[PDB]
Amino acid sequence: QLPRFVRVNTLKTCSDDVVDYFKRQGFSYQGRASSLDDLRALKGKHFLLDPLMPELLVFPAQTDLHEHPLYRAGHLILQDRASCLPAMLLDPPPGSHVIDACAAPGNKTSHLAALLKNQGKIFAFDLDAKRLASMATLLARAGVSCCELAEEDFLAVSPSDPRYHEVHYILLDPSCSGVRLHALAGFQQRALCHALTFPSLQRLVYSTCSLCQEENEDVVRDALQQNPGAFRLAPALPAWPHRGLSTFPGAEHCLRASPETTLSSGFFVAVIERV
Ligand SMILES: C[S@@+](CC[C@H](N)C(=O)[O-])C[C@H]1O[C@@H](n2cnc3c(N)ncnc32)[C@H](O)[C@@H]1O
Repeated sequence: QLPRFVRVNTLKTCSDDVVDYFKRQGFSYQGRASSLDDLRALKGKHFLLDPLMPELLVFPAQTDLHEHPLYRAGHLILQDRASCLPAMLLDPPPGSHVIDACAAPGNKTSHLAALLKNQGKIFAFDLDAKRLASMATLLARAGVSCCELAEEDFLAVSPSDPRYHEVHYILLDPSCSGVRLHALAGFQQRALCHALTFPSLQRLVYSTCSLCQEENEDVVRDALQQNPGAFRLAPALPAWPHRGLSTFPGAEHCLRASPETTLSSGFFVAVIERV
């Protein structure tokens, strides 16, 4: 199956320290991968850094770290390779205000917090109590202190609420396919259009783990047609070769992902910026 991807949580440690710990357990550090073939070749107790994703270590498919001392300590966060894209691309600076619109169980929220260096605010929302409970555990384990978490419908969050007036960055990572399809795409469109109405918004990242154009390029296309000229697609990570389907002008600025092409979950990401 796929290699195991583990994000070094910079809130609590650094890559040098994690590497040294694993070395002392008899793992052999291979540096940074030159290519995906390097990751595909991973075996035994070799490990390396992802060829593109900062702070992302990669281990052979048959290694479990859920019980590792560094997992307990919140030094490692087990996060699919493509799941690391949205916060990295959003790139909010320390001190900024961010909304994580569909946040639980908090993997991307924890990544945002690391990028913020726990400075600023992440207003996170979700409706699922069980996933919210998992999120509380993850956030605390990872040492996140900048998140205000609410059990709320994102569509009920008012863009004119004074609490969100300095929000410049939004991460929108809504539920997606699995043939529940038209309803899912409906929520995705509603949520994206809603997010784009936030008064001070500068950059938004939209992501799914779907392969379906209806949930991906079509949603972005339709949202951009809401207020033509207000927002544009930004040209995301050129070194990532799997792009959005060429279904509208600029769509190739989005990213796609799959086990076979990118050693990750099926995934889609669009970087949307204010004009
Ligand atoms: C793909 S998961 C998000 C994963 C999360 N971003 C992470 O990185 O771990 C989608 C989430 O959307 C939540 N959700 C569904 N409808 C919502 C709504 N109306 N408002 C806020 N969250 C919602 C679901 O409960 C689910 O937790």
